[PDB]
Amino acid sequence: SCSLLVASLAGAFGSSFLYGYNLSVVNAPTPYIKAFYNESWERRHGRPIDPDTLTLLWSVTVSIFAIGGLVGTLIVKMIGKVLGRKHTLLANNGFAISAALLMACSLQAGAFEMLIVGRFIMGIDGGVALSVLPMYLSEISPKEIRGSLGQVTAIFICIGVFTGQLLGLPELLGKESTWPYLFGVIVVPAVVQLLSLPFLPDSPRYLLLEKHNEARAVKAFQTFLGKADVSQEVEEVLAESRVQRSIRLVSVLELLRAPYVRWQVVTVIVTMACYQLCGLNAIWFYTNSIFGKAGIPPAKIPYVTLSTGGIETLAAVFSGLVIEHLGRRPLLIGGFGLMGLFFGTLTITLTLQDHAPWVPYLSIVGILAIIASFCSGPGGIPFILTGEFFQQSQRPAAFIIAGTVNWLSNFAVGLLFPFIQKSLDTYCFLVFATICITGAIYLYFVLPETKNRTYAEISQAFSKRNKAYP
Repeated sequence: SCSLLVASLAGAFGSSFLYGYNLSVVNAPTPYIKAFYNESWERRHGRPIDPDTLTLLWSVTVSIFAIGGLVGTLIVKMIGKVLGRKHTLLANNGFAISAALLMACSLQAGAFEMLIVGRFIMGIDGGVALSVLPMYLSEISPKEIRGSLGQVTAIFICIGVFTGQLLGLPELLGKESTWPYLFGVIVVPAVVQLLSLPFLPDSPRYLLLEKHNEARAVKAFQTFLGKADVSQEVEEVLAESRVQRSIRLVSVLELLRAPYVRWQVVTVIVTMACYQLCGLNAIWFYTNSIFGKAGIPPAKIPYVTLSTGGIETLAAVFSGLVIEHLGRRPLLIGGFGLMGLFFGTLTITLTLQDHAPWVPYLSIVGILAIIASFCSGPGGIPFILTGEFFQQSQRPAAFIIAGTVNWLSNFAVGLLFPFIQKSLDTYCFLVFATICITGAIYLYFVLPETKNRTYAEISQAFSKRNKAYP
């Protein structure tokens, strides 16, 4: 199906690419903006910026993109009752172009507030992007390609971190006189998506249930599937809709107060909190800050930075092989278990850092070992667990609690990491060592095996500890 390849590639290039891109495009123009932050504050109410609030303003610039994602996730529930899937992504790109023009024109306008507002509005684009695209590919693709398409959304996030770090080199787009043109190229994925996507048909499942366009649904289904015999595919959608409309939707507040699923909710929350508080996002936001403090002499940091994002892209195509052939529960304790170990081997490298010239180069290897552990393990399991503990009437009320901690914790790593770098000095990764160790320890005792098990056995394992037998 040639029409499916263009829809999947251009759909991820405009929205899922830009989430990965804006995770890593912030690290490389870091010494330029904090020089521009001081200049704009000096060409204003005039005192030099004290060193505490320069990093506080910079941490706000880094971490307010997470608040935009938190704001953006709540918006999709409002759009979902008024707009489609293709039309949402097209309308979502209004945030992408508007925020890209705000950050790229921050230096030309001479005001640094547009950079903070620009980061927040791009976060709204990213939060909507990660809440529509996993729903978008599932409806337009057959049931036997759904599992592999979870990789594809994750794959283009990896390339965005690669591209954002690749564009941050001094050779291409990362100079002092050039740095506003780093956020200005966010327009190009938005423009490319804005042309190809509206030509493609809408999501067939949305227009079937809500728009009542069975005649249009057949034409829409045949484009993505490439087959004439579609009658079995349509009748399955109405077969799912009669069950979906019959069940009573569980509200968000009822799920927290329900004693039957008490231990499943905290299992989702702690895993999702440790998914961000493990500190992988702290690597992307401040990679040159870590390598600058890890004994590495300068003028090669932008290329060592390029290695951190490079391994994740190659490890993401190995991730599905790891998911398929080993299990689900050994990966989660194994994932944060290797993180806490290699955070310790990270900590021992910057602690001495001066006993031999090859000691700082081990701190490189200690970081790709952390990144390879993420992609193989916790990279896509918290998203796939949350839809497995909970039933169909509880899944949209479960992803929202998984959604909000996924951005509040992400905002916590973004703001607090520069401050714990200043106090702990080398030992700043020992805090992140404790989170993954506590994450692996907690999931050792609470999490049961979730591969090839029905919902009844998953609930049965929690019923031993929940004590609220149905």
